[PDB]
Formats: sequence, structure tokens, C-alpha cells
Amino acid sequence: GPVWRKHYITYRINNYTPDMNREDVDYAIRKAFQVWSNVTPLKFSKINTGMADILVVFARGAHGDDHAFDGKGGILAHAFGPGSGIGGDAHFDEDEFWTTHSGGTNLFLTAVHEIGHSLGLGHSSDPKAVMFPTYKYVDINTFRLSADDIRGIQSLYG
Ligand SMILES: COc1ccc(CCS(=O)(=O)NCC(=O)NO)cc1
Ligand SMILES: [Ca+2]
Ligand SMILES: [Ca+2]
Ligand SMILES: [Ca+2]
Ligand SMILES: [Zn+2]
Ligand SMILES: [Zn+2]
Repeated sequence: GPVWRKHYITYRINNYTPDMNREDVDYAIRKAFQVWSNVTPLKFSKINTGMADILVVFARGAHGDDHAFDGKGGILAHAFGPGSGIGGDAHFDEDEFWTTHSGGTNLFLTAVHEIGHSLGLGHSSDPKAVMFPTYKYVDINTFRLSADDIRGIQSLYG
């Protein structure tokens, strides 16, 4: 499928969920990115202005693509694969309740999953993998990518 063909990649948080403190959304998204840079040659940067490769968006219902959101539960988030414009963009369902912990939907673990997509990974059938399609909360201090995840992204990059 598509990969990014360059090492320096940008992201930009477009708008912030009301559910969390600002610095907490910044930190969840930054930490999620680091999970992928730790196993690839890529370098990520947050830019606050203008066009970014990966636009991080909180939205609800119909929000301008063809992957309409479905109220609370169901579709937690989605993302598009590498490419320009909407390519790489990750959208988070604001009808969910975003958290740092386990009440509601953990933003950090969802963003790790979505960035997986943003970078060109499809889903894995391995339950152990972050790219498995079902959300399950684990203490984010204990989160590690499965060997499956590592084997997929290193197939794509580096
Ligand atoms: C292991 O951690 C996670 C695994 C999956 C999910 C998202 C599940 S989803 O939104 O309900 N399914 C849509 C989808 O695949 N969009 O990307 C979040 C975290
Ligand atoms: Ca939903
Ligand atoms: Ca984009
Ligand atoms: Ca919300
Ligand atoms: Zn969308
Ligand atoms: Zn997914």
C-alpha cells in the first residue's frame, strides 16, 4: 500500500476534545507518535500552523469524508493511509469520552492504533497487537507493541 517516502514527518492537532485537559491531549498524541518513531527511521514534529502531513481531528457524525461517525461506542476513530491532502489524517469520534486512564476511551492507545493506519498498516488478527481491530484498555505504562506490530512497520519502513 502507500508508505511515506521521506523521514521528517509533521503532524498538527486541529482541535481539542472538551473531555481532556489540553496538555493531556498534547501528551497522549506525542507519546503515541514516539511509539512508532522508536521502531522506525521516521522523525515526527508538531507544527501549530499550516499544512501538516498528519492532521489530528476530533469530530462527530458526518464530518466531511465518507467515514461518518456513529454516536458513542462503535467506531472509536479512523485514519487514512499515507498520501497528500486527507492522506495520513486521523479523526477521533468526539461522541466518545477521551481520557488519560481507563474510564471512557483512552486517547493514547487509540492514537497509537490510528497512527499505525496513518503510516500504512492495515489490521492484524493477532489479539496481542495494537493493530488488532478491537479496543482494550491496558495501563499505558505497560503498553508494548506486539512482535506482529514491529514486523509490520519494519516491513514498511527502515
Ligand atoms: C488495541 O487498541 C485499539 C484497537 C482498535 C481501536 C479502534 C477500534 S474501532 O474504532 O472501533 N474500529 C475502527 C478502526 O479500526 N479505525 O481505526 C482502538 C484502539
Ligand atoms: Ca462511536
Ligand atoms: Ca494529510
Ligand atoms: Ca467527547
Ligand atoms: Zn473522518
Ligand atoms: Zn483501525
